[PDB]
Amino acid sequence: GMIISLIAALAADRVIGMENAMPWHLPADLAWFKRNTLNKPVIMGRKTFESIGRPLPGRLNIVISSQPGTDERVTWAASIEEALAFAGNAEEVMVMGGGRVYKQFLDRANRMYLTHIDAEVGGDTHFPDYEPDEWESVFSEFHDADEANSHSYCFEILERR
Ligand SMILES: [Cl-]
Ligand SMILES: [Mg+2]
Repeated sequence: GMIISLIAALAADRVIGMENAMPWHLPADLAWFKRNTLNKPVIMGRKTFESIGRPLPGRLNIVISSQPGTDERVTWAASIEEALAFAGNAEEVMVMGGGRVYKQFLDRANRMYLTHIDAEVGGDTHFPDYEPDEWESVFSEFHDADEANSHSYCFEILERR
C-alpha cells in the first residue's frame, strides 16, 4: 500500500538537475503539501547524492550505489528492492535518483510529481517512457514567468490507474 512517487523536474523529456534537494516547484495552492513530505524517506542514486553532498535533514535518506557508502547519515542499498525494504512502513517514499533510477522504479511506482520547466536546459538523461493508459494526470497547474518566478512551469501529479 505504500505510495511510491517519482519526483522529477523535466525540460521536455530531459531530467533537470535542480538546485533544491527535492526536484519540484510547487504551486502556491499546493505548498501546504510540502509540510506533509518532510518525514518521508527519499531514495536516490549515487550521482544524485554526490551532487547534493549531504543528506536531506529529518528523514531517512536511502542511496542506491554499487560502491561502498561514503556517509553514515545515509542508508546504502545495492538495488531498488533493498531500497524499498529500507523504507519500511513509510506511507510514501520519494524517488529522485537519476534517469536510471526512475526507469528501474517505474513498474513499482504509483505516483509521479513532475515539474515541467520547458525553457530550462535539460541534463544528459531522459525520463523513462511510460504508458499513458496506465497513468492519470490528476492535477496539473501552469504558472507563467513573472517577478517571483524566473521560469514558467507546469506542476503535474500523475497516479496509476
Ligand atoms: Cl506519514
Ligand atoms: Mg533556470
